[PDB]
Parts: sequence; C-alpha cells; structure tokens
Amino acid sequence: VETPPEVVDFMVSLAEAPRGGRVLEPACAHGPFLRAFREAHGTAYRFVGVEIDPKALDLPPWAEGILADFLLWEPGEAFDLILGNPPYGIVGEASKYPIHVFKAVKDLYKKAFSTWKGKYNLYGAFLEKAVRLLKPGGVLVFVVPATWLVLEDFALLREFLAREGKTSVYYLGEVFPQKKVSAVVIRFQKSGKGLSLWDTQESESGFTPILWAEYPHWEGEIIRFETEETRKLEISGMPLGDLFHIRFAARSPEFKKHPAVRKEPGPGLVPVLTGRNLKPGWVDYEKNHSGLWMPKERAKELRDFYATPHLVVAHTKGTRVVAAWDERAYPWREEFHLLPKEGVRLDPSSLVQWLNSEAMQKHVRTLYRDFVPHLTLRMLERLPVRREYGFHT
DNA sequence: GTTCGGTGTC
DNA sequence: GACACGAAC
Ligand SMILES: NCCSC[C@H]1O[C@@H](n2cnc3c(N)ncnc32)[C@H](O)[C@@H]1O
Repeated sequence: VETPPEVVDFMVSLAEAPRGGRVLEPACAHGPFLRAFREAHGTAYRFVGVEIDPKALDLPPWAEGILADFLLWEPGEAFDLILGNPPYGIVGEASKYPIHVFKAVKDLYKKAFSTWKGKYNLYGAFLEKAVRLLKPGGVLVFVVPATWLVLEDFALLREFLAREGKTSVYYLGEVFPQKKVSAVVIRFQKSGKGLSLWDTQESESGFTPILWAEYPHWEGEIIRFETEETRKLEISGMPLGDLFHIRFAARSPEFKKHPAVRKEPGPGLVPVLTGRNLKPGWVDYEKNHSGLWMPKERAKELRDFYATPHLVVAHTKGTRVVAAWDERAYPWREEFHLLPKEGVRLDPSSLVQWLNSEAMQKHVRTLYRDFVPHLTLRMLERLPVRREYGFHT
C-alpha cells in the first residue's frame, strides 16, 4: 500500500547507514524505500527486502528479495538501517478486524513480541521486530499511525523503545490520500536514550521538521504536544480522575442478550442511549440510535451506576470534551460515566459548563491533535478542574 | 470490566 | 467533511 513520494523522501533524509551497511525494507513489495535510499545515498550498501506475498515482491536485481513473514523471519545477521511503511491493522475475526491469520499464527506473534498487549496491531509488532533486528547503534525509520503515542495497547511498546535506545517522533497527520489515519515518522536509534518530539511543515520541496519538545529521560510515558499554556492549565486544578471514578458503558452484546431489552419501542420502555444521544450540556432522551429499548429501572442490572444521575463524557466525537449531566439516569450503550469519589463536592451545571468550554477544547486539541478519533480515558482523567467546579474534602 | 479502528457510513 | 460496536483480552 503506497507511501507518498514526499513522505518517502522525508524518511530517506532521516536515514543513515555506514558504507557497506546492511539496509532492510520490511513488507517491501517493489521496494520503494530501497530505491529511494539508493538514489539518494548511493550504491555501496547491502540492500534487502522482505515480503510475504510472491505476487508483490518485485525488487531490482541489486537488492536481495526474501519471501517470508517478516514477523517470524530469522536472518543470519542484524541490520544497520531498517526503513519503510509497515502494514497496519488488528489481527482478529474478519467480521470485525482486517488481518486474518490462523489462531496458531497469532499465537506465534504473541510468543515473539514482548510488547504485544490487548488487541495490539501489526504496526506495533513490525516496530518491535525491527528494533530486535538492529545492530547496536543501528537506525530504524518507519511511518506508522500516531495512535501508539497515546493508547494503552502501546504502553509496552513505548516502554520498550524508551529502554532500547533514542527516539524521534515527527508528526505528519493525515498524509495518506486514500487512508483514514493520522501518521507519524519514528526515527529510532539503538543507542543512547530519550525522546524528541517534532512537528513538520510541508512545502513544494518536501517536509521540514520543527523541533517541538525534548524529553531526555522519557521512560515510555504518553507522548503529547505540550505548551506553556497546557502546563499552566494542568497545574491550575485537580485532575478530573482524582475527583471521579471513571467507568465505561455496558457494551452492545450485554444489552442484546439481556431479557429486559427489546428491539421495538413500547409502554414503559426507553432507548438505550449511544454517543449520538450525548450533546454538549444535554441528553436527547427520545431518539433511538441503538435499536434497543428497555425499562429505565432495569438499567442497574447491567451497571449499578445507571440507577444514579451522573456525569457522562463523550468517547467518539474526536479530540473534544463533550459532557452532560444525565439527570434521568438512563441506560447507556456508550460513553464514560463519572461517579464522584467519597468526599467530593460538585457543582454539576458549572462543571459541565467548564468541560464543554472553548478553553477545554483548545487544551485537548493542542495536546493530542488528531492521533485518535476519541477522547480516551488517559486524556479524560488528566483534565484540570478548579475549585469553582469541584472540591475534594 | 473496557479497548480500538490503512475506521464506517452518511 | 460530519459524526460517529463488538471481538479482543
Ligand atoms: N510497504 C507497503 C505497506 S505494507 C503492504 C505490503 O506488506 C506486505 N506484508 C503484509 N504483512 C507482511 C508480513 N508479515 N511480512 C512481510 N510482508 C508483509 C504485503 O504483502 C504488502 O505488499
């Protein structure tokens, strides 16, 4: 799947290898990265491409092509430079996930990768594999989704990279015309330590990196675009997660099998609410977006907290904070559900106002840009709340 | 329990 | 661009 030439050129500009060095393109198909590196830096390297699909492998005679699953491949010797664009996707059942392998193959991947966590992703596994294949002081330059900067599934991967060498992350954003993904380039070197975060600007002449921040003692913490303002706001109030237990809605299959739940409206039945029912500062209790209906009073059988009016915050409205007080205490199939901790005093209307405020939207957009199409728990629990809105006694 | 999206669908 | 679900663990 194609990489824009300006992305390739940018990545090649970050790449290096010594004379006679071993240069690898994993998932290479026709080897556009090998070709670009050779054109830019010359011929005195050992070029290798690894590709699983015989129909796809189409390298020039000056490169060695290997037909293999890169994730399970064991070469005789490590590499000086590894570059390219790995495949992206979750391994799982075809009805829901795009990568389809025998369970036994998924088992080999889990055995192979110390960073594998949750559903994980091929791109995480490619990154780990590549790092393991680098000689000491070797370099990797990959373009991958930005999701690993922030997501829990990638916590082990971030800790692994922090531990194994030094990391530079260059934000590109949505640079693939046909693909819905916000991208970064990672340049990793198997020596030293620390993280450098870079923005980019694109011009006619390609991408130009702009240094944003440096974290010389990075240990795999979530990566964010921090500013003087984000810092200033964070120290102005209690993290939201110190004021509230944060829970998630019961999931669709739990409602679908529950004997109280119906697929048609009826006397005494209310809609099972989704994200579409959640608006800034109010809840649309009437419209049904889930296809599911149930008695309001039986909602507590799915989660005890559905019995109690409480704060609800959106998960799938992009990088935004959208909140409302569920005054009626309805069943929800989506969103975060925040229950105040013992001793917490709240002004719900004011807090909802603050969460929905322009200041709050700019805060989260600065920090997290468009890495993921969600406000995640790790973002939400860090939102700052001053004494006007909430107070822990 | 709750996570994630070479997103899904308008 | 608007505006957002179940297999996975
Ligand atoms: N480098 C372009 C994006 S990734 C798409 C390419 O990766 C190949 N590919 C996918 N999974 C692979 C794997 N595990 N090992 C080697 N090649 C793989 C595909 O056949 C395809 O040519």
